[PDB]
Amino acid sequence: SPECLIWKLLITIHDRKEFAKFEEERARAKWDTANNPLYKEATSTFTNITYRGT
Repeated sequence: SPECLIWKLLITIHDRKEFAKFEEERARAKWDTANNPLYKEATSTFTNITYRGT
């Protein structure tokens, strides 16, 4: 039951306050466009062209 093992990690991470602190930090650093979803969308597009049907 690999799912059970993963769940355990979530508990440990959730317990770590540092994890929550990082979450808010990411949102704060969302001022740039590179960290904006649009940036990721553009990357995925290139992946397709740089590697289509092949």
